[PDB]
Amino acid sequence: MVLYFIGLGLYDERDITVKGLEIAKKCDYVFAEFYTSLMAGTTLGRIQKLIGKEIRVLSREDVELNFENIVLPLAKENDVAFLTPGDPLVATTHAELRIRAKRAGVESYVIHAPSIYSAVGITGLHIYKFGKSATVAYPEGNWFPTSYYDVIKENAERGLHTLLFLDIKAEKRMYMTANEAMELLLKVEDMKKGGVFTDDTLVVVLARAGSLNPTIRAGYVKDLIREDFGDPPHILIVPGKLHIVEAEYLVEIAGAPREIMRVNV
Amino acid sequence: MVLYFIGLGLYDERDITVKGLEIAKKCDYVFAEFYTSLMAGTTLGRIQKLIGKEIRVLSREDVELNFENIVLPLAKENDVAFLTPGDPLVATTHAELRIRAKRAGVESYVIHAPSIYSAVGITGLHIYKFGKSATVAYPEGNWFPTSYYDVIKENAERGLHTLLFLDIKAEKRMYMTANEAMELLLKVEDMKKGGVFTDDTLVVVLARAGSLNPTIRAGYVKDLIREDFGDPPHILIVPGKLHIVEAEYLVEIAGAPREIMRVNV
Ligand SMILES: Nc1ncnc2c1ncn2[C@@H]1O[C@H](CSCC[C@H](N)C(=O)O)[C@@H](O)[C@H]1O
Repeated sequence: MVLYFIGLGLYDERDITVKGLEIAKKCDYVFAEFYTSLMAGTTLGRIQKLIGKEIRVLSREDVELNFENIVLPLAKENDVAFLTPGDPLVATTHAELRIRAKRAGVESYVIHAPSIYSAVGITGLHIYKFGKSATVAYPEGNWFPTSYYDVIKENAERGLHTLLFLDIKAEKRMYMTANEAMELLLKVEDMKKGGVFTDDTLVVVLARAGSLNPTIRAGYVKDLIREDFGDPPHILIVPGKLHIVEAEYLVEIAGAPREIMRVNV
Repeated sequence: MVLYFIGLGLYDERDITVKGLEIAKKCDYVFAEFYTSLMAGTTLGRIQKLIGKEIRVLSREDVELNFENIVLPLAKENDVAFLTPGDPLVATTHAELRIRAKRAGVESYVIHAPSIYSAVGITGLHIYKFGKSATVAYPEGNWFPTSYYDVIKENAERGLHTLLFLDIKAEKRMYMTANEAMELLLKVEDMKKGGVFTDDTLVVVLARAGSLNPTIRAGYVKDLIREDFGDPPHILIVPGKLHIVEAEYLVEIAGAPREIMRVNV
């Protein structure tokens, strides 16, 4: 009679919380989705071994189209867990699943875990200064989405930082790199010419948040556009005007050039 | 000879990640601070029992003035951990402590935990739509803080959600409620006359996120201002323009007035 939405956290199988792990272990059935994002530092097998339960993976169609036929039925007579990378309900589509549960007569609870949305605190940038967030999507065919460029522009002119989630083709396990993201933004800039993203723009790259050894690098696009930030996943941030304390952390911890202390503060 | 910043999470001792617990258990010395937030579902004793180590609790003065004299000296010959509620680098000034660690020649690592900043996803409001954040601070003497009001205005004008962290006085044992926050905002409104926060404003309250049964309520200020949301900590949110799916969730899960679903596009 209970469905548990449990977050797996940022990177590997140990990023789930003690609460989530223990609840997952006592569940009769465990489902999981790996389409909103992936857990790059581990494998389904390693997660299954930690939880000590078989994990049935569900595709985007399984959930969006058949959540009430695959998950809820069992939840009606058993304790069921639904695992998701990161923190449940950060991904926009998760929320409505709780409504489906309610209508099915199923009780649901949320077990939180770290999300990249909050983990960016490790960049040294103040969390309150982050504005609207956006996702950089790979252009396809004649489709060239550019709304993320506008998000940066609007946040930046208000002195706010912009968190850019990078595209991920979940099925193919293909991650957009921060390099690809910078190349795309420079291309959008050349088209809109809004003076929003250029070779002189300061950016921050966070790779493998959650890992003990994430890559945290800050610098100008001209210098970072071809730098190796390591294995995925990558997150790109275009900060707004910096507080001196943010700048000092970027220089000391993220290898930023001293120049940011006079150009971006 | 390392220093670990480890988050304990939102509500109880089980909100720590397995990774954080594993590492904490093996450290030689374990320190912690409990003034940046409130974990309403546990106690020092339960946390100590979980990690199997004595926890040296530090005050704001101990940390801000003497972190390098109390914690770092030990980190040079031992594995040391510094615990904090939620995520150690969200809505705190602890990031600067990593610079202090560097200066002392001490390598530091960060272990994330569930944060209220991302936990707000449980309100059903799309995370990417949250704009700049702010803190509603208790007025003191003849000083009456009002910066948070201007944040709401700026975000609302862009159709963005505003997360309002509520003040805390750990040593005084004072935890600002959503009610008190609303009372304060109404007073700022009467003063600035911006039409930003009134009795007809729709707001959302999230209390004790992390618990299995947090209090999630949405409605107009006039109806919620004197409602009992339970024990602290509390967080207040002033939504921007709602998507229909957000409204649906607030109505079905947070008990908001069914009328909000009739959005005015
Ligand atoms: N479980 C919880 N429920 C509701 N609000 C919470 C909360 N935990 C923290 N807050 C809110 O955030 C304030 C502390 S700000 C420090 C936040 C912490 N680093 C984190 O990552 O969560 C509190 O005064 C309260 O307004």
